[PDB]
Amino acid sequence: YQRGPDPTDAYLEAASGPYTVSTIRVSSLVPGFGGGTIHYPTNAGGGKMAGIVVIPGYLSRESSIKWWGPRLASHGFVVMTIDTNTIYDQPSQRRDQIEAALQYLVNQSNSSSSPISGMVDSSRLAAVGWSMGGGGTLQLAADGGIKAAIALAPWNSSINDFNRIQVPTLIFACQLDAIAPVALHASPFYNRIPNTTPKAFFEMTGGDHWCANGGNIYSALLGKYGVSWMKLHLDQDTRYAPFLCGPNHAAQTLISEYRGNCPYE
Repeated sequence: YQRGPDPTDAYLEAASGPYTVSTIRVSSLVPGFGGGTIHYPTNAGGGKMAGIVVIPGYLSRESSIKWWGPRLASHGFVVMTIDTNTIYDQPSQRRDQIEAALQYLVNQSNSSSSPISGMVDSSRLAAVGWSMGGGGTLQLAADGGIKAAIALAPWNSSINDFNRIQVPTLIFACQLDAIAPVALHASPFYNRIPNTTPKAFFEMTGGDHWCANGGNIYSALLGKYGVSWMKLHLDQDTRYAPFLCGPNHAAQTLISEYRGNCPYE
């Protein structure tokens, strides 16, 4: 499943990966979620790719998390950024909508008329979620069915099944978050995940609840670590492991705490 150039730090911190990214609008009338945008690379080599859904949020729309669409897709993934049914939906409703959106992506790849016809490997699916959508992502990770999870400043009930998660999970915490305080959300969620499950915790210095959404002072690190996580766990691409395992991450101004269980085998 490996594709593309041998990575470097500068290549991973740049605003775009090497592939040209096209988009299609998904109507708000689609069943099971609120619509969105499919992002896909046009020149990624002929092989099938993993499929990723990106979900909000805190009382917010697709636009809040859209930055993750091109950032991931330009490195060789089919990535759909979505709206939910309403901005008020709770984390378990968001979980269900991630599953419906992943199935929609599979269905479009299996069609004869979609621009993404043939492109998605339905056995390699993943989710990225902000805030209440991060809680929904962790709930889906606990149930299985995705191969990787990234949570951006997650919010969830302290009553959960996160101690069951077998899915490789990266958590971005926002140091100063007051909506989902790290001490009540991101930190205990990370600590509950089994020590046998590949995981990582990156806390962003000074960040408010929006800090992991990209398009901001943290972009270079969010994109480097997030792309490396998806490459390593969805493509089994060990060339991306040195970006996650080895560096003194907390020596950087923008990282206020790091935790992990490297190496990942």
